[PDB]
Amino acid sequence: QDWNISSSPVTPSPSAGAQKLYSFLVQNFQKKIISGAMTLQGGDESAQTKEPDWLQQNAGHRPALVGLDFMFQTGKGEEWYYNDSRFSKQVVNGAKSYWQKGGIPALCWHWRDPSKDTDAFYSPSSGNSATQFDADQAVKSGTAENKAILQDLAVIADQLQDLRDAGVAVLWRPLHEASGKWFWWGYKGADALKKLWKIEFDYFVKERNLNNLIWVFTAGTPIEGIADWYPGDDMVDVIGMDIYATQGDHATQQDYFNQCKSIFKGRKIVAMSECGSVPEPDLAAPWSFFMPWYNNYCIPEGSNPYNSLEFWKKTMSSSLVITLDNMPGW
Ligand SMILES: *[C@@H]1O[C@H](CO)[C@@H](O)[C@H](O)[C@H]1NC(C)=O
Ligand SMILES: [Mg+2]
Ligand SMILES: [Mg+2]
Ligand code: NA
Ligand code: NA
Repeated sequence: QDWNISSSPVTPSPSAGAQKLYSFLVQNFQKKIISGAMTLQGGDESAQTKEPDWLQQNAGHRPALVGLDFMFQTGKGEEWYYNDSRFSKQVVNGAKSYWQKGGIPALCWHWRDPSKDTDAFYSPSSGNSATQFDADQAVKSGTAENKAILQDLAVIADQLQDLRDAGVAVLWRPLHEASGKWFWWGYKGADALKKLWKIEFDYFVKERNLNNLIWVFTAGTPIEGIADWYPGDDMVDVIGMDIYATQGDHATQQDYFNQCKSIFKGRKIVAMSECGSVPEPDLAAPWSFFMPWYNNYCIPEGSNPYNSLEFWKKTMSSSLVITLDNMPGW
């Protein structure tokens, strides 16, 4: 089957920066693989560029993409973060800083219980301390849950608007890993997930005129039955997989790449939006970008590290891999 990717993103009248970022992704997709790393948000200012800095010093280059998370921007008991000047702009500033260097900010949001009854994003089937927040109620106009999600969406939109007004575009990967049902937003299944996606897409893109976002739908794991979870081609720019292989296994994950091509009819760029061990760079499974998780998933620890020093040196010097030093500047 042929690829059939749009040269423009789904946002009408995308910002100049979003145009440039999307075009960069389309032009490099299938020819090069964009390096990435997640960082840990919270009360540690030094940590904010830990993983990229380690990569610069150890492997000779910063990743082209940096991962940031709004998880503390809202939530029960999170005032220490969102009301402290040291942290309330941590995500915006990290994204601005990386964009200004020519890199790609990739934002997500482990969205804490919008009711504020708990501080949890994990669902009752996750095995972890959970929220009871009901996605099916959140998508119905005029419920308490609907009011709550719209309050939180306004806060995050304010942050994204700060980025928009600074000329920054981002990969935006909301409502991620929905099909695992371990987060409240996927816990009620595909119907609520798609209705949530639409509420957020319309609020951000139409109501708030956030035209600076490249929308990433996380398709698994688990991937089985993901077609029924898909928000549609008009609400998604990139298909991302979150695949955590055995620790130390750099298999390319070819089969998942192929499934994403098939399931979505070749219409969207396919990326490895989270991983542990990074898939070996390989143009037979040419993930648009990869992003290991933070701490030991990136910086090696122990005798069987997720991504060894040797692996990183090789990867960051590969002609297949785009590092921050290969970026054109926005
Ligand atoms: C390609 O994608 C466009 C937009 O989704 C669609 O109109 C068309 O049917 C697709 N297939 C082909 C073969 O162009
Ligand atoms: Mg539709
Ligand atoms: Mg090979
Ligand atoms: Na799976
Ligand atoms: Na090592």
